[PDB]
Amino acid sequence: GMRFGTRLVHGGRRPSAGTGDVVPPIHVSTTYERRAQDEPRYFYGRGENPTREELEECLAGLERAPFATVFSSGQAAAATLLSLVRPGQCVVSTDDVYAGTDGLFDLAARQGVRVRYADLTTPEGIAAALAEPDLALVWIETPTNPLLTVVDVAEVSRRAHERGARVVVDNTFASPVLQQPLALGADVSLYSTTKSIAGHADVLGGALVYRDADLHAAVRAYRTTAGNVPGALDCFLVRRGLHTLSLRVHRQVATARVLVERLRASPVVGAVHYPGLPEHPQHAVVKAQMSAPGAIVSFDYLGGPAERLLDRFTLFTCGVSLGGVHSLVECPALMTHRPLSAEARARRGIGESLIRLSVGIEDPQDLAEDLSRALAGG
Amino acid sequence: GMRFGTRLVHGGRRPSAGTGDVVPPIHVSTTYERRAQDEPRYFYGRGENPTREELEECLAGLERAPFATVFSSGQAAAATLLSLVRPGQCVVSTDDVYAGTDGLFDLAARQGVRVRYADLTTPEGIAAALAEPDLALVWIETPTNPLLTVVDVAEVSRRAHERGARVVVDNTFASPVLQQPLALGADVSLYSTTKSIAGHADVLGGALVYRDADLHAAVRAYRTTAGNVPGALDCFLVRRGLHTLSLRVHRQVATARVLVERLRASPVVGAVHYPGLPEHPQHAVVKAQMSAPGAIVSFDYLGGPAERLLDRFTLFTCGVSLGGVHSLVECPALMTHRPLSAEARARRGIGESLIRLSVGIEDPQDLAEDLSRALAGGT
Amino acid sequence: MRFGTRLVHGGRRPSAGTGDVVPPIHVSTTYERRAQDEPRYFYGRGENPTREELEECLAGLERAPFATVFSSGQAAAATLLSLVRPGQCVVSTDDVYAGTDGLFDLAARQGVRVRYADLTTPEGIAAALAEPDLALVWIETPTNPLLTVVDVAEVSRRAHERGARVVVDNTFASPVLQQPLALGADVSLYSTTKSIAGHADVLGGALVYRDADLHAAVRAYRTTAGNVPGALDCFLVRRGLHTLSLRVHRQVATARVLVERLRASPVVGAVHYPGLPEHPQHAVVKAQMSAPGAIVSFDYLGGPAERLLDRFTLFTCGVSLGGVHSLVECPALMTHRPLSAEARARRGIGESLIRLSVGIEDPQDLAEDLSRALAG
Amino acid sequence: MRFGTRLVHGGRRPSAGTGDVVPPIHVSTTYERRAQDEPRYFYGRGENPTREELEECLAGLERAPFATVFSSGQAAAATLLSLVRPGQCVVSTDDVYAGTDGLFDLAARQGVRVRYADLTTPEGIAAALAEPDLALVWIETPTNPLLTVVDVAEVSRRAHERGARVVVDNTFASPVLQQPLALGADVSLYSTTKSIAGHADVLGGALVYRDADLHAAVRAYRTTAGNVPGALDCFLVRRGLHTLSLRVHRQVATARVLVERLRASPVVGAVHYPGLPEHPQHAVVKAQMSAPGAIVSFDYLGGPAERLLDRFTLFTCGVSLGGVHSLVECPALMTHRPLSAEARARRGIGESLIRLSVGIEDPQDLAEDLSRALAG
Ligand SMILES: [Cl-]
Ligand SMILES: [Cl-]
Ligand SMILES: [Cl-]
Ligand SMILES: [Cl-]
Ligand SMILES: [Cl-]
Ligand SMILES: [Cl-]
Ligand SMILES: [Cl-]
Repeated sequence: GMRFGTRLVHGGRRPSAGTGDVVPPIHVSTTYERRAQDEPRYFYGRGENPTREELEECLAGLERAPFATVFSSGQAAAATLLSLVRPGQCVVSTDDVYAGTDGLFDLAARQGVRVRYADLTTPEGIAAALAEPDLALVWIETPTNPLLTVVDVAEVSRRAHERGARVVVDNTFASPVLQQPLALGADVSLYSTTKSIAGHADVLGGALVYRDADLHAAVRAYRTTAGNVPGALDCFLVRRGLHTLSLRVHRQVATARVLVERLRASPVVGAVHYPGLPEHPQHAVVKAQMSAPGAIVSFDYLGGPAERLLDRFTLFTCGVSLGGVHSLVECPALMTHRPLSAEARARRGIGESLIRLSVGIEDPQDLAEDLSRALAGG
Repeated sequence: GMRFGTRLVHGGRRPSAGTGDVVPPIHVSTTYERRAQDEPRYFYGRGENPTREELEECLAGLERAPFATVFSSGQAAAATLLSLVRPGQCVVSTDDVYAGTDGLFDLAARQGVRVRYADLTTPEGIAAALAEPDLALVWIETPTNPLLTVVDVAEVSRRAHERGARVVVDNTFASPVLQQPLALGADVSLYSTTKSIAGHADVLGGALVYRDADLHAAVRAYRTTAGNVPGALDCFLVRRGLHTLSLRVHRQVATARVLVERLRASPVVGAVHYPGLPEHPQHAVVKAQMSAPGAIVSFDYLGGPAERLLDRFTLFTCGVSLGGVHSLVECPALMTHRPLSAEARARRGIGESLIRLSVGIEDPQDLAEDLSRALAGGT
Repeated sequence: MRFGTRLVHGGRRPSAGTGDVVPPIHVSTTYERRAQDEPRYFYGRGENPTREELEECLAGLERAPFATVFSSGQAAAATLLSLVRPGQCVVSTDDVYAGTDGLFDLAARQGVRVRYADLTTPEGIAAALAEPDLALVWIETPTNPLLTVVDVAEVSRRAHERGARVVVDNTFASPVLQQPLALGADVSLYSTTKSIAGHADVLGGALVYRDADLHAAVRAYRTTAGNVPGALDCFLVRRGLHTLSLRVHRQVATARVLVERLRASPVVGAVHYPGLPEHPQHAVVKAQMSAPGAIVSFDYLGGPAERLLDRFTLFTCGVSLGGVHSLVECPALMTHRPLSAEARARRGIGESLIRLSVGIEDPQDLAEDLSRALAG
Repeated sequence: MRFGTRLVHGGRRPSAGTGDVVPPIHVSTTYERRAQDEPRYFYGRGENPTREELEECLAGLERAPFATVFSSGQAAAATLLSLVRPGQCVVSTDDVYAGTDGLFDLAARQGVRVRYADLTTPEGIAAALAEPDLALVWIETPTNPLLTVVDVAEVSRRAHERGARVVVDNTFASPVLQQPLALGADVSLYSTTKSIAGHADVLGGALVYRDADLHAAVRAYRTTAGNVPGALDCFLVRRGLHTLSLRVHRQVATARVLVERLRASPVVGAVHYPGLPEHPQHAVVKAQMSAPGAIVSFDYLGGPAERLLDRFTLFTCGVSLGGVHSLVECPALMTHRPLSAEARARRGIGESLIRLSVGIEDPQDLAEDLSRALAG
């Protein structure tokens, strides 16, 4: 009955009969006495854990959904979902998804799984990719990175379900604060909670959030058997960062808008990429599906080698991951997109001077000034 | 350089050669080997710990100050500062300061320290209480709880420093987001970091932030000898919550204002105390000395017994403590100020029907709606 | 510096500058590149110094060049299984751990061939390793809950003549009692959740091995599957490890005490414990195990199993094993209530079989609890 | 009930719902009162179930009705001392811990008299309680660094003749070895930082005692001065506690081996150890506790102590003690350093006196490190 953001603080809190703890106590026990228990359902830590369940309930609540399942990492959430794709079945996706994600395509490719890449930023190449024989899953990551292009979740989901296939959105980029894939018509939202949700760069995690109860059983059976389960202490940490998730996200957003305007005024900056610009080729889709433009910005550096620019920052940290409280900068060409080749990256239209910013919660004008000195050099 | 809303993130965050950790590691070791450093400075966890030291630089950094020292609790921070008042010396304070402080004041009185309570809102009552012989320490807590009256730190410090007295401000209530005691002319800011600084209701800590190097030495020697140090994991949790202190406080303040409006609108609400109201009894001081007027609210409930009001809240948690992520309601006559003396209450202000809100970060409209329908009960 | 010293200083990977004796806990998911010279710390799923110290410690215990830890024992097993391709054979035992068999099932449902075998006789082992396309031989020894014991050296020699990797699930024994690599295996598999962490407060897995190309494949899978343990999780396992040898020998010594009172009891029939003389594989236990472990099983003759379980006041009724708190369970109700009663009678698992997991409590108190509980 | 079951289960809970064997970690500072029947929990500094669990466990180790834990040993000590009123005297062991003398100087500053005594002779124990208004008799045993011992029962006999309070700082022996309350003292003081927690990764203190009015005052003090430990820290101490007995048993057995090694080295003079016949209270040693401990001191004869300290390659060069990692220190140069030159030698402390704190590493490993060190 209550509202998001109240959900962030109390959503799947708990209550704690016995003592009245407001913050639920941390359940580290691997084992349980089955005689105390007036109705046995906590057996063993890999299967059942109170702290882990609270995090799950919280996450499910953020999306008005019946089920969530958390994992040791974002990659483990993806690996679990992908595991359900059978040989002689087909995962429609895109040549531009996350590199770890593409690795789970690689591994899947050897279990009779056909990976059909095609384009989903248009209607046109949606229908063909969808008419693929034996197609089981459609895999959308939106916005994409580092190009910050998007995919119309509702329309892709309309055309996919027409074929009784499953649609997952990797929603890590935007967080549930900004984008609600299940609301848009997707069947699953996938998160690396390592980013935004936990939000302090001090714990690894993944989550799936969904409604299908058949899917719920297959997912929990896999997690229990594969054992890709997170620790209780790490569920505590992810749960902790959640309270401030929307406060952090909109601080991150506001600063992003600032830096984009700083960027658009630099003589040594070419293209600036940001889902919320009026020039963005899919501005109608961003406005239709995202509540705000996000914490990530990309741009073409013109003032010389990216490698030299990277060092000049004296506030942004250079490094990988995103969404953390500390602002980060990277050159995908040198870092995140290193494993792809240039003509690859070039097909992608990822130049070697593409710079990516992940915006933290520091003072906006502090971040703007570090960016400007860095660009200016000297 | 760096503004406050950046120092929260990067204060106390020197890197770490070899590995490059963005978040510094948690130093749990109580124990050190000589030969691993090049001169001897880490001998033992009680005296020295990098994680504790990192939190300290951050806290000091929030007030543009040389030193900070953190503690096992706000009470411990208070006990430490108080320990530096010798037998025969007089502490001037108020009869409405936090009890934990006064309980501590009682402890001092039995060692030969004498204690004097004082209204610190009037030129005379300030100028008189600051004529207390052998004055050594002026203990200012502003806003005072639960009534949210306010004391002019600059003025009171512009007269204590004439008597040869050190001034502390328990700045727990406002946090260094909203009030800057050292800038206002005080010598020490005291914090329970247990409240808004840690801010997630999952760790205790205190802090003292100051400038006097002579004081720094005395403060560390006591913490070392008394042993009231926080643990590493706890310093980590305090340090972690502090990242979002600015974002949290401003949300908390934004909602407090909404609740204050809801309160003012209600026919079963009498007095409303809030430092931001055009008729707060110290609006000019609040105007000049804080940047926003805080996220605690108090009010007289007219609709029946206070207990019955408390049960009717479905989102507000009933508990003592304040400033954490979860909104809390209490009745000082039943929760905090409870054990008092029913004749005395009327002097200090604390009424039967007095209710105190500590505003969190849930949706302002959710909290407002919970409040409005506790106020409507009558069974 | 020897083996009890391995537990304390194993990988106690230094603290340049501050001098910390206990290494600080590295929780950062990420790393400033610039902050290291030749940057090789990038992202926590791939790199983490706390995890590395634990792995280095664990490998140290078997004098192995490598180790990799995991979010759970299941994850360790799943990683090793992932290297077997469809059509290839994994040879093992019907009475392997139910988590493992689920993983066999997953793999079987991918086309990998899982072949179960008797692995305790000469005939039975040739009738195992003869399968064509044999890439993996999976030994759990001792096997739980009947405490049978497979000859690791002999099975390893035979498996290797067809080029098959041999893994030993050494969770039951721990590396203080049994060393699979020294015995001939290629991989030691662990649920550190059990006796290794020792305190029943953290789930973890590990693999310990000696081949560098195996190493690369294991790390590539862990990075991609993302079945990595947490920083704080690793700290708890590491901290547990320090006392592993002390705890293990306390548990074994108490196990031996409990075995005699059991065999003395008129409401107890058969008793299982690898260290008894009449154990059909008694030569093998001697040769390959420095002590016979701290797991005990027995046939209970004196009333329904559920009532026996209800009479303990020191032992706890639950699962996992190897921890400091002693546990009891009844396989037919708890490890295998979900079995065909049919497949129960022939696994040698009676409806009244009781398993003890011995902790570190006073042996007198545990013996008293057991005795009054047996109510003989 | 015997002395190792209480380490595991003392203060350990069911979870009237979930059944957690290891009780969950209560990090909350605040408590939704509205539920709790007749209210127990109001605020963290005053109440916390995790903290209480540790207290029940510690009290159980000496079957005392009460225990209170603190941020540190100093804090436990500071609390006990605050109860002494201005103008009263504390009789104490003159080679007490400096931190205690630091607190002693606080009470020296805060009105109290600090008066040490030879606590080892009748012809001076009596003339120590001769002090007017004797509040506290403060014993630490064995002492540092010469390991002299004080007869707890005898000193208590005459201290109680005056109606005073007797505390024993019992950190050194731990409750595994020595039981001050059983011996006749009123309070046991611990630095749980040392062998109790046991792994050098948490600070802590404890008081264990039996009188309800001391209990009220101790708790009133802790709540007010706020020297409270965190919930996670209490978790670490409690977790380390499980193995305290196994660890102490181990450290003692190794200490004895080291003592034999030392006695045979031509560069060793006097050796101090509570378990040698030559120790002047070796008789009292035998009386008042079960195994002579994990601390050993000796005069190095090869010149400056730094010569020796620098040669160890397993022993860690630094302070604290009782932990899993063996430590070596030099008191004249570290713990006992800053005492000048016209002093120190009354505490019998020479400039090549060496103190070992024995961890759990392999004994022949520790024995070998000490050998090369001694024989550069
Ligand atoms: Cl929208
Ligand atoms: Cl008094
Ligand atoms: Cl001053
Ligand atoms: Cl191999
Ligand atoms: Cl089960
Ligand atoms: Cl007493
Ligand atoms: Cl004895």
